[PDB]
Amino acid sequence: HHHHHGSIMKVLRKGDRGDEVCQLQTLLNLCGYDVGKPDGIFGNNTFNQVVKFQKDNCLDSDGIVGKNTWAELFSKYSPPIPYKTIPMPTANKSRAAATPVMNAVENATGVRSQLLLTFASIESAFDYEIKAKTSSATGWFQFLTGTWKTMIENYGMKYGVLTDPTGALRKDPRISALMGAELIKENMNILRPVLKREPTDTDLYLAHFFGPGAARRFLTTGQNELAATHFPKEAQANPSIFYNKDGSPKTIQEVYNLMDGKVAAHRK
Ligand SMILES: CC(=O)N[C@@H]1[C@@H](O)[C@H](O[C@@H]2O[C@H](CO)[C@@H](O[C@@H]3O[C@H](CO)[C@@H](O[C@@H]4O[C@H](CO)[C@@H](O)[C@H](O)[C@H]4NC(C)=O)[C@H](O)[C@H]3NC(C)=O)[C@H](O)[C@H]2NC(C)=O)[C@@H](CO)O[C@H]1O
Ligand code: NI
Repeated sequence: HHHHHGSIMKVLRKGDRGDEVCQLQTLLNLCGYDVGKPDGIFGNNTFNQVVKFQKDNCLDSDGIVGKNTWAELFSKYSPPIPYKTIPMPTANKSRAAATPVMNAVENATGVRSQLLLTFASIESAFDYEIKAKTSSATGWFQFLTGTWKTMIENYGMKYGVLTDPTGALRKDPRISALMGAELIKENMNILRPVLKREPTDTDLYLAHFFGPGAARRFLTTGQNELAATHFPKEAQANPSIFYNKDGSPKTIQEVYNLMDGKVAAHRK
């Protein structure tokens, strides 16, 4: 039930801090119990609201959030942007069919449709049902199974999606775009501070493909430097882009231009 999901949630209590407290705080708000802006610190305000929430619902009201309380939150919260508001595309594997979808996600998330259209194009040639034969990667945004979960747990409620054990929602174009936009926003906030410029589609794609931490180090690591030297992991994992045909290591500049090149093929 919602009980099994609440069952795997972290058992919280006053004093705790992190993503869980933040999710707790948000659900509280979305349930009518305001605890102010979600800051990730389980303090007094959150504690009181929890107790009161537990009392209003006949739950062991000691202030501790366990299976039953999580279950009650997933049941009473009201999504501020239910995903059904985002239309399904009238066809899979179709750029023209995904546009209206991306336009809706732009209005809902802020992220520009063109950027969304590019990503979907470079990741699944618009097949929102595709599953990479090489890894977890699935759907329009080729979400891995891991990051998808973390994405669904911190933003799902925002669009009315609590759990997705199978991670099967990645096959849903709507929720894929929504989560895609949220990931892009996360990443465009990590980058602008370091890149004295608005992160570009390629900057952003680099974070999407290699992760933000690495993209960060990379977008700031000396043009003529030997990438493989600074990104052994990625180089080993994607030698085709980090190594020349003869096996010599490419420079940072070359790798960048190759990537920008791959992105350049799915733009407007
Ligand atoms: C070998 C190969 O080519 N495989 C491809 C996959 O790698 C690729 O999937 C993407 O893979 C990267 C790295 O494996 C992965 O990166 C993770 O990204 C998340 C979020 O961007 C990072 O977590 C964030 O970290 C910051 C701090 O740096 C936090 O502030 C933020 O809150 C965190 N948010 C989340 C979501 O947790 C991870 O640190 C980072 N991990 C690593 C090791 O770098 C991407 O998430 C994967 N992208 C997707 C869409 O799944 C896949 C798709 O492009 O294609 C494969 O072929
Ligand atoms: Ni409980």
